[PDB]
Amino acid sequence: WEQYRDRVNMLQQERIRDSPLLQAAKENDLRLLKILLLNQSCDFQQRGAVGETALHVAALYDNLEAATLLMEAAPELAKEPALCEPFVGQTALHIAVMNQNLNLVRALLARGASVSARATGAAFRRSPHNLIYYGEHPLSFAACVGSEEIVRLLIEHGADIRAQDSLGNTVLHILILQPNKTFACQMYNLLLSYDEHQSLELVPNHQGLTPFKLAGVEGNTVMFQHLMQKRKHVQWTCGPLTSTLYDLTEIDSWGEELSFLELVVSSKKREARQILEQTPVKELVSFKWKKYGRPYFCVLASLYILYMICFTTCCIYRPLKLRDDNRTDPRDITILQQKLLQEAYVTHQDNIRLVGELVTVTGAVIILLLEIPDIFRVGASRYFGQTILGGPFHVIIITYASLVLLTMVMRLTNMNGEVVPLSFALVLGWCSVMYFARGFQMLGPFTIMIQKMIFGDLMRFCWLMAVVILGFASAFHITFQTEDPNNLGEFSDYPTALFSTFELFLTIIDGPANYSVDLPFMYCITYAAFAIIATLLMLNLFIAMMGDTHWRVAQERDELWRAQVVATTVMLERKMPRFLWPRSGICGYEYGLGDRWFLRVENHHD
Amino acid sequence: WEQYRDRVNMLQQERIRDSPLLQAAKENDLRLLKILLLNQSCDFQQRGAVGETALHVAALYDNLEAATLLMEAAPELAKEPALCEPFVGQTALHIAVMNQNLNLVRALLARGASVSARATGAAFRRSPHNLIYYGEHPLSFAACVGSEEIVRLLIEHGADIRAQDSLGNTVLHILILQPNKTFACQMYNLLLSYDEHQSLELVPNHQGLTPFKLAGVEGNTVMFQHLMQKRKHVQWTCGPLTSTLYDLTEIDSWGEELSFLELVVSSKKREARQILEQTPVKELVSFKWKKYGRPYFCVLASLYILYMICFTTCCIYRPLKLRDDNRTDPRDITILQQKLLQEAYVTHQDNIRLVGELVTVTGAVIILLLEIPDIFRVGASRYFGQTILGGPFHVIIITYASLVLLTMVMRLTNMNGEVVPLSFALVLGWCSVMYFARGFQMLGPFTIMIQKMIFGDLMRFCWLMAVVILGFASAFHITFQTEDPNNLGEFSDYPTALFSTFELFLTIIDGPANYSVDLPFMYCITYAAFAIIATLLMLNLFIAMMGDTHWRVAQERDELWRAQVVATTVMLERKMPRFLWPRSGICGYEYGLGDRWFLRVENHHD
Repeated sequence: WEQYRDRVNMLQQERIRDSPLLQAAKENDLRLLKILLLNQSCDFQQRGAVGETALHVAALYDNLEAATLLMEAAPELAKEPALCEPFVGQTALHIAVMNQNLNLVRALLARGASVSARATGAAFRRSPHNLIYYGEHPLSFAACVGSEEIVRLLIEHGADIRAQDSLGNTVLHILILQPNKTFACQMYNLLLSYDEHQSLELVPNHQGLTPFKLAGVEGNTVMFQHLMQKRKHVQWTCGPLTSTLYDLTEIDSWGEELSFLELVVSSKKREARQILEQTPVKELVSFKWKKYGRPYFCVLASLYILYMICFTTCCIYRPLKLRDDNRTDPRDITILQQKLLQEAYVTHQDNIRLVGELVTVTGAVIILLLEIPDIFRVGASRYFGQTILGGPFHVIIITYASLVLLTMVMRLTNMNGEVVPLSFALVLGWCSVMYFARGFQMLGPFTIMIQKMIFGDLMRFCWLMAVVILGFASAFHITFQTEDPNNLGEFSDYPTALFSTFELFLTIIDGPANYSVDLPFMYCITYAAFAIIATLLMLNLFIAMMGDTHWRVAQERDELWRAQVVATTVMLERKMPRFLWPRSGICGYEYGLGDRWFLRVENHHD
Repeated sequence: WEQYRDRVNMLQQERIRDSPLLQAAKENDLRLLKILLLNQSCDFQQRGAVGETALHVAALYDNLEAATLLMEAAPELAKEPALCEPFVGQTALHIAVMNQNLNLVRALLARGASVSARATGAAFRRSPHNLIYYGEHPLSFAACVGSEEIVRLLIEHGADIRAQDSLGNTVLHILILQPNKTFACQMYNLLLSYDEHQSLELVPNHQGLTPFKLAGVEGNTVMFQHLMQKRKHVQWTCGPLTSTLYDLTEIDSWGEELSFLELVVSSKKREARQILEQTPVKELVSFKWKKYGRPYFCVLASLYILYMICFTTCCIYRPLKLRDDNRTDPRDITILQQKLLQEAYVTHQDNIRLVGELVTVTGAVIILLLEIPDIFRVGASRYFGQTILGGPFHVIIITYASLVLLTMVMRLTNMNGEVVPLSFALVLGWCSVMYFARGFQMLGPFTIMIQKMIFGDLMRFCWLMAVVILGFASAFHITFQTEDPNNLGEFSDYPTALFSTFELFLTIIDGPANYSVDLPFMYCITYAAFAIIATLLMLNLFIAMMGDTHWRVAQERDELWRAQVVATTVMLERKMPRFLWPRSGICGYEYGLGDRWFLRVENHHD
């Protein structure tokens, strides 16, 4: 990890400090260099802790004249890379390119340094431990460091551009995998200017992503619009408004299994949703949502509401009979019990319940047929953790389907206790109707606001709350176990004391007071303390901290609902059949444009 | 719609691409133009998909020399417009004017192009599908695009300014129907500078609106104050304060049926209320509200409060008698029932109730006589949807009058059940007293703030709330239908379970707890879940989201109450008689100013 890298760095600094030739290369001592290179017994192949040569130290500290004296002493040090674990293929050319001095790169290419040297060390891998990802080839280093003359010299001296490093990235991918600066689009245009004699824009990496798809995934927009200038054609500019034509070949992705918009909306990066407001993409998903997405989403919302009404109606008319066993017991109220399966289906109302229960089971199966495959098609942590694709609603729909299948199992085999899976399933499936609230502007941001407070402030409230419930429940059970439970039974034993002080933490039930008896005085004292520190502060500070959170994350939920309606549109196609979803855009084969689909917009500027 | 316009645009691009003369006119190929126009067999009358000539393509891509070679080949193409549906009357002069090149307009007016060419196509209509509304005549195009030399050349070569297009708009209306730029007032002054030989400022469009009234409706203020510089006269400027005199002929609109201020306050545009703060209008409506509006509004508020007190007093002393039928039933409490009409009016207190009920019916009739006509005079969606004119208060006053007329019907005919219209009417008519709260500064913005939360955050809360009521009501009825209903009857059957968990969603009633019996444990578990996710988050997140909404829309309600007091002042005149409302302003006939009414203000500058 980082301590190993620190140990490697102090070891290589110690190895440069110990060796006099490496010390003279580091400190640019010219007279000591003439003494050392004049002596023929000096080892020209001295290596550091990482196997670095003297040119690596001479280029690391940007010593031009020490490096040129080293090539005069030993040209064959130019071919030699490093040989240890954090720097497996690092040459002096990588360091000379990365330090941005042109004359040293001219010095190494004058003596024939390797231009296709794949620096496959662990320091150059795309890792969170490494600060930057500059690729492995010196062409990728020169493209990422932002020197046009160095990359022009490298292409003039070789540097085959179609070179894939570890993770399969070419130089356009690694230029996209950068913090956005001024010269990144200029370097992209310069590297595609040298593409002239399957192009550079169509080769994928090891994830199967084109540079257009990688720019869609990683969330950069200034590279995305620079890419889309080259894929657009301005039709006319009559007056203030102009009509222009965008190509949706690499945006819609009709024929491919993995599409561009699905890679955008199912991304861990926050900025990828900012691609959904870009100048082809916003009106493409707006057309796809207003004509096709919202009516089909309303149809499936109405069908899910009717199915939930059917399951509720089958729940309420449950087969119950009189209790054959006698009670003969105070504190025991049970007058009805579950029917066995033999007399559960004997009447016409029981037959209506049977066909409704078969409808409920058929609905559970058709839930499980179209939702179990994309547990496995996309990642399961990606499927459940994303609030854009509807993760928590997916896991409670899966839980509801499993619970009603367990209800089927406990109905087919005579097992008492159908109350508890019907209770969990009938809470969860009805609370899963809020998944269909994302298709409406008034209901969507409120629903993801409720999700952001379930996964946010309510967890940190309920931890300290449950601390307060445990302490005051225990104190209330101490103060009331010397007491008659028939006069005040809120704290009769410890589970109902826990549940009771959880009940009056929120002030749902009243304070326990009986004025016909004499309560203990320290019930009054620790209940006054419970009134002060628990239901006066915490129940009001929860409202305050929600009000403080709401204005901060209101812009985030307002920009995330418009990202999750795109995920709803992307989900709705490829699952509904293709005859219900015609291909979006204008077909260019009818107008002789060469089998491409286009989208046309008017924009009114000035 | 937009797909038809896209199909038309790709069709005309295909037609320009296929035809070689149109292709050479588009790409300015001069040598191919000399080849084509040198050949006499080439069709000079070639038309595109929209019937566009070669001059339309030559002016669309701003090709001057291609256009002049086309007039050298064919002058008669200058007279020819288009002939299809989206461009019915578009000539090359409209495109040449809209592209803002003067020499091409000089070229077409050198060969005698039609200056009064009415471009009556669907692309030039004022529609939400079209991005801009530049009118139909080339004079309107030159006025809206902002070229003084082009509109001067058009007036020098004809261009009768009193020309009305579809919707009846002249060039001043279409200049007003613009986003506000710098040169709009300059173009207005230039076009009224050419009005010298019923003027341009007095001609109406097809809605009956003058350009002053259209500027009042559409919400532009920089055009409005530029209009009011020409209708004002500065009396004196002694010292820092100056006294000036504004003319209220076109502002007050005494003689006309539709007035200016009513068109301002009953407008769909948001910016029209910003005309109510302008330098004649604010002090005009302030004088009209402070001297006449507020005392008459307080008189009608006191009369409505006394009428509501009379209806309440007639409600409370309702004729009730002892029940002739015996109860003989547990769970049935009814000891009084409605009297029949024969013994309802027999005593002196019944006679006082009879004259009070006649006062109530007379009040309902005089509500319906002055409120049913302006359901139809203005639009009904305009009357009910506007929060400025008092829409929801109008619909609940109409509902209260209909319900008390239904009470009169169900009293005159012996029909049991006067409870249902008296309950709805006595809620609604008392809640309609807040319509008179708009006349006070302390109560007005609060009243429209309550309206903004009725139509705002409470709908989106109550949808997901009713989802929670349905799910937890159904789960509570599962957990308590195996139970004795005499021990805990909140969830005895499904309607009272729905009403009960709606009652303790809000924590009005206590939690159902009986410590002398053993409640089910899954009642405790799903009630702990109902305590966590429904009355701890939602009832606190609702206060949080009102606190987030309030500071955002506080400026909007503060600027909208001062717009709705103007609508109250406009409503109060024309309904109260003319002897109670003298004409506002200073009469110029007494001082010999020529039968106009004026308003005088001092303003203190520097």
